[PDB]
Amino acid sequence: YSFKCVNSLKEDHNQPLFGVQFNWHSKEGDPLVFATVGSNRVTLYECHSQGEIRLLQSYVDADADENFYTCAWTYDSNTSHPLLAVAGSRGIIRIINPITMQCIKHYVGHGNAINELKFHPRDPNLLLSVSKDHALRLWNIQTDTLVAIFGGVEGHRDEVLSADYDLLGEKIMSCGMDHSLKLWRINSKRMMNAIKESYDYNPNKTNRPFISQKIHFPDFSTRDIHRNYVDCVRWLGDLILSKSCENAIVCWKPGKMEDDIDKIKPSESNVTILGRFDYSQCDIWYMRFSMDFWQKMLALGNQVGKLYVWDLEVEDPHKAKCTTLTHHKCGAAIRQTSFSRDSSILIAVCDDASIWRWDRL
Ligand SMILES: Cc1cc(-c2cnc(NCc3c(F)ccc4c3CCO4)n3cc(C#N)nc23)n(C)n1
Ligand code: NA
Ligand code: NA
Repeated sequence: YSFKCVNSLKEDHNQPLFGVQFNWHSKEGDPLVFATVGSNRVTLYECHSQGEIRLLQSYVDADADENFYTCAWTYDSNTSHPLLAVAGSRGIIRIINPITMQCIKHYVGHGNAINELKFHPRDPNLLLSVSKDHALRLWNIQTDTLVAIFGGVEGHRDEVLSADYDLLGEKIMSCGMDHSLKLWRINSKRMMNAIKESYDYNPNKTNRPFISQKIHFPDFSTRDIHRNYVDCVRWLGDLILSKSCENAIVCWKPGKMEDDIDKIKPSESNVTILGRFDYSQCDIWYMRFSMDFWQKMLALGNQVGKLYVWDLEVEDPHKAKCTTLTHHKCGAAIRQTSFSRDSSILIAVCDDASIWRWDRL
């Protein structure tokens, strides 16, 4: 069963769609749902049979000058109800109730735009934001606390564009405009204690403010993978996938070939390149690749509407199998893609506000 294009639509604001995410927490027996973000809007859609994309409801920011760049799903840890976090150029994180599209609460702190949001893979309350102000921030949305800020002179020296947690949420890799990729361990004694204290914090029961950690030294750093802005990074096991605007996703690891990622010291000067997935016409800034839930597949769109999909179910990264998907009516730049949890549907969103649905048939 290969992917076939079954439907498309266009949002009425005619501005770029910069983010799309399926809700991988959608419940058994419920339709698949994805969110899109662009302009000052967040919109939810349901996937139905015969390729139908059913429009539900939007959240529209009161600031006409807001531009949402990113969204991420989680759930309420006490009720299991789904939640959607969104953020963009205003640097405000909004937690949206996707049922009613009400803004439930918001967080301010970043000195500028937020370029990506990610939830911890094991803890639905821990939200990571990366910002134009050169820092990452880790929030606890259960107690509304800023747990840690990752920055300083040895942190990123320009806008941070992307970050990703590893499998267990023990470490973060970040990347951005300074061409660098940086590792931040969050399973240190200091960070585990900070997370524990954030859960114990209730401003109604104490006089102290909550103290955020300032983490000023990454556990690894390299500028030897890309030669331009690094705008997307993801873990693949202990390996890293990252891209710039140089028509390539590089698969690499810190240290030499046989170096364990958890033995890597901050002074480590070597990296190892395990493969590189080349493609065409994707040389503009701000284009994201995505993986499915099981990390069997990788997808990326290019600036003229072509989709590349790599099968990662092979013995080594450089053996990945590529397929391409095109439609004669899809010619705008694809900023982000999202697989449904089972990988039966792939959605792409574009600079002309169009949405493209591909079904595995
Ligand atoms: C034509 C155009 C493009 C953008 C734009 C998009 N996305 C971001 N950040 C989000 C992001 C990212 F960090 C890395 C990869 C990526 C995404 C969205 C799609 O893949 N942007 C940050 C600034 C600034 N300053 N501009 C943008 N605009 C406003 N207009
Ligand atoms: Na249509
Ligand atoms: Na108090």
